[PDB]
Amino acid sequence: PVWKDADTTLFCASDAKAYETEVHNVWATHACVPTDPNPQEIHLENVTENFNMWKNNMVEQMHEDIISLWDQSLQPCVKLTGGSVIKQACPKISFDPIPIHYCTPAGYVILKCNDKNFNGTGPCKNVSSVQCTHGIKPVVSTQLLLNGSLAEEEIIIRSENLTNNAKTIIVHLNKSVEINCTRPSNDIRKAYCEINGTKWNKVLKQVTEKLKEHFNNKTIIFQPPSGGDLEITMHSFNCRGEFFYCNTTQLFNNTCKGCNGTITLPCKIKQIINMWQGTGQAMYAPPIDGKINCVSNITGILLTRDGGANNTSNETFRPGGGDMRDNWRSELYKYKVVQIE
Ligand SMILES: N=C(N)N1CCC[C@H]1C(=O)N1CCN(C(=O)N2C[C@H](CO)C[C@H](C(=O)Nc3ccc(Cl)c(F)c3)C2)CC1
Ligand SMILES: *[C@@H]1O[C@H](CO)[C@@H](O)[C@H](O)[C@H]1NC(C)=O
Ligand SMILES: *[C@@H]1O[C@H](CO)[C@@H](O)[C@H](O)[C@H]1NC(C)=O
Ligand SMILES: *[C@@H]1O[C@H](CO)[C@@H](O)[C@H](O)[C@H]1NC(C)=O
Ligand SMILES: *[C@@H]1O[C@H](CO)[C@@H](O)[C@H](O)[C@H]1NC(C)=O
Ligand SMILES: *[C@@H]1O[C@H](CO)[C@@H](O)[C@H](O)[C@H]1NC(C)=O
Ligand SMILES: *[C@@H]1O[C@H](CO)[C@@H](O)[C@H](O)[C@H]1NC(C)=O
Ligand SMILES: *[C@@H]1O[C@H](CO)[C@@H](O)[C@H](O)[C@H]1NC(C)=O
Ligand SMILES: *[C@@H]1O[C@H](CO)[C@@H](O)[C@H](O)[C@H]1NC(C)=O
Ligand SMILES: *[C@@H]1O[C@H](CO)[C@@H](O)[C@H](O)[C@H]1NC(C)=O
Repeated sequence: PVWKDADTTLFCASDAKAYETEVHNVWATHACVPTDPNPQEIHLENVTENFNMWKNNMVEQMHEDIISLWDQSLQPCVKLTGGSVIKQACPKISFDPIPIHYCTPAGYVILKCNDKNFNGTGPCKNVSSVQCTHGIKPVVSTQLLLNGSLAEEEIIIRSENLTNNAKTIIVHLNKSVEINCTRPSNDIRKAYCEINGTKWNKVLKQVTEKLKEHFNNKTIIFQPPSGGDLEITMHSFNCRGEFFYCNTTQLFNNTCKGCNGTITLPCKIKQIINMWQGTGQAMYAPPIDGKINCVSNITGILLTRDGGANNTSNETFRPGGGDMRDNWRSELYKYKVVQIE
């Protein structure tokens, strides 16, 4: 059993259904093979390996897959890019992400870190090997990570470098909080998301506790994003093919008193989007008729820390995504590819 750190082209595997018209199944049918019928996980005795989730080529490869998936599935009525405009066809699609497995070809293996407290960087003491990752749903979103896996013990704070304020922080929850979003059947663009504020505020208290530990028992304060475009100032995500933008100010107010019922976030279905794939603008068709509803699990939070305040008494955090690679990272963090030397 000898190996060395290496990079290589992965392949993908899924349980896509060949009869399904849903666009993730369509994509997986022709670009992935069926998932491993008998997956095998070999434990490595007294092996210690070093991982680095911020420098992991698997993330880059998943990003390209999802870009390609979106480019052949959600085609927009009009793409505006670098001076050129292109009008295409934009029929309403069936959209519901499915888990994708990433798998190494012959000569390579995936090492899997099984330390329950692992924060993404540093040495792992409980390593296994696998031919494929577990199945990861490629959920595109900002501010909140949805429908992901949970941390197994305590809330985990993940950052390439906590001291650097421009480094995005990933909070990995150990308890999911449901967010239930609805555009009622009968303003067709107006919608809302319902969160159990009791559940949310309690989990958010535990996040502050955890952030305290890393920040010298200082005063932890949350605040809405300090400007930017709507995809970053709002919790943005796609629901049955429709782009939802949800004001999360009520989630990131430190108030929490008589605040512990249901939190209704005001939302909008937008037709003009600032693409996350490549720089540009895409215009999609107005929303389908009827009740549009998505019930998801908040499994993590994307946070950006306010810079320039070392001699202040407190650290403020704001929600902030946009770089979808961090979404992939929050699930690939325990994997790394190695060449069997
Ligand atoms: N891809 C690579 N390799 N890179 C290199 C560094 C920068 C990045 C890059 O090159 N790019 C990233 C995206 N790019 C933007 O421009 N973004 C700015 C935009 C606000 O202006 C929002 C964008 C958004 O998150 N969109 C969004 C849309 C729908 C949903 Cl559902 C959603 F969750 C999110 C972020 C351009 C290319
Ligand atoms: C290591 O991880 C394995 C999962 O592969 C699990 O049995 C447990 O969390 C750990 N056990 C040992 C013996 O390290
Ligand atoms: C992650 O754990 C390593 C220990 O190997 C430590 O050096 C690093 O600072 C930790 N990072 C965070 C964000 O806790
Ligand atoms: C949401 O989380 C619950 C428990 O936290 C889990 O049983 C359920 O499968 C999750 N749903 C999705 C869609 O991931
Ligand atoms: C989640 O982690 C926090 C510490 O970050 C801990 O206080 C809490 O009890 C944990 N909850 C579960 C269900 O593991
Ligand atoms: C982390 O960021 C701080 C501030 O930007 C920097 O001074 C420090 O050297 C960084 N640490 C590493 C290991 O890069
Ligand atoms: C989600 O909210 C809608 C409208 O508020 C409601 O009709 C539906 O039953 C809710 N679903 C769940 C699973 O809570
Ligand atoms: C909200 O969550 C709490 C604790 O998780 C639960 O006890 C309560 O019943 C929930 N409220 C509603 C309206 O479901
Ligand atoms: C979100 O709602 C708050 C309160 O209604 C408002 O002040 C804020 O400007 C809203 N955010 C955006 C991006 O519109
Ligand atoms: C999360 O998973 C549920 C259950 O599979 C699905 O109905 C929902 O639309 C998903 N949410 C997102 C944003 O993909």
